[PDB]
Amino acid sequence: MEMIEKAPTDLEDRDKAPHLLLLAGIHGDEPGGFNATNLFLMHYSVLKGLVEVVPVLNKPSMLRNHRGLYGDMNRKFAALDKKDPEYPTIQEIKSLIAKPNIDAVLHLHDGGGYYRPVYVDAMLNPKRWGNCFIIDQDEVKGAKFPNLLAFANNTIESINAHLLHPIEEYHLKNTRTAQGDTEMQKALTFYAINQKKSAFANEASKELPLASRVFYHLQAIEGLLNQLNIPFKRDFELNPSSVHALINDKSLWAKISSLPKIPLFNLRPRLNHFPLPHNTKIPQIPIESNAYIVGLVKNKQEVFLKYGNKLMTRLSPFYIEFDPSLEEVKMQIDNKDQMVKIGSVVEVKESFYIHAMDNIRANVIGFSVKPNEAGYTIRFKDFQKRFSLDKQERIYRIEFYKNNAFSGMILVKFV
Ligand SMILES: N[C@H](CCC[C@H](N)C(=O)O)C(=O)O
Ligand SMILES: [Zn+2]
Ligand SMILES: [Zn+2]
Ligand SMILES: [Zn+2]
Ligand SMILES: [Zn+2]
Repeated sequence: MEMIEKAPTDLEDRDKAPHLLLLAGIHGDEPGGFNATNLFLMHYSVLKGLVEVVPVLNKPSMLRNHRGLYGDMNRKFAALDKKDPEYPTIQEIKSLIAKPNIDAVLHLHDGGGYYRPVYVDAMLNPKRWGNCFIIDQDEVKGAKFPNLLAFANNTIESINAHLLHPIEEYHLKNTRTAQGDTEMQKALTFYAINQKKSAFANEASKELPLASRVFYHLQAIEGLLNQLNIPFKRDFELNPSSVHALINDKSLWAKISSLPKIPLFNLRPRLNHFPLPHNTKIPQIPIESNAYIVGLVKNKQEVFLKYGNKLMTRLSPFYIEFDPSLEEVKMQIDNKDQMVKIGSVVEVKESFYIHAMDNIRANVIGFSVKPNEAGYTIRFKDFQKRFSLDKQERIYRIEFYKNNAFSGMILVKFV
């Protein structure tokens, strides 16, 4: 996991309001939480103070849509064997929580049903955790903001001013953890209370569609930020339609290794003969995105590209040495010569032509005449469209080889 800071543009403004640590994704099958932290990171600005964000605590489990591959990570904050696979991660998390710079902690979850204080039915009862705002105790002496109960009551009131359906009404849950809630005594927020941080958990119901879960998580975040007097902005209107559009953001991309950025959405469901660097374990292959919850994971003979719990495409890998010597290629684009950098996307209105290179072979994927296809003037009508990266059939791979090594890729997009 990674921690990402959301700070004011002026460094000196960091100490002028409180500091929140915002965490989600300790359970890998709770996408409301880690899509909310993602959207917070992408679309909000913190104007004074600081919000530190760990958008997904348990990324290996998120990648396999799993509650916890190594067990429940949210029961590992008390006793823990040093040989537990997550022991180092727990120590990193405790370190972040217990830093003197942190004042408050907000931990996001998705939970089944809808909590009610007395039993109604199977979906609505006190054993359920959905749509409630949780504290371990009413007060934490020594904290900058000791009145957890007041903060919670006000945060709940804020959320409840924006209910989508009345059944979704938020309720307070005080677990009184120090008084023998054996389970909660091993969880993250109790650890935070014991470091004299004001700590809260927000749980959105799993009965809700993802965009509604994320809506309630953002409402909780905004409610707590208002209580803390951490000033913020966001670049969208907070409603489920907007949230849906921002999760399904067609501007999202992924850059795998030194390859060109590819769009996250509307990829073909399988990409064949996809070059990946050899002798590299999948978790160590670099992958960048403008989102914060994107990754690669092995599944049988494929490598999945994941956006949270969403499967964006199935890579059928071609493991090969990535020779980094080739920096750029001379291409004619729409009659005009230019030096195109390896790893870029070039837009094409009409045509292109790759100038031949002594020791480099070009394969235009979807075009045919160990193919060498430099020296051909290529138009959209020359492509077999099923080789496109995208469902829209506009984006094609050009792969370069200095045999038997991969020298890089350029994408052409027909516009
Ligand atoms: N349903 C959650 C409750 C966690 C509440 C609080 N102790 C926290 O850590 O977030 C769980 O069983 O993990
Ligand atoms: Zn935005
Ligand atoms: Zn959870
Ligand atoms: Zn409001
Ligand atoms: Zn040149």
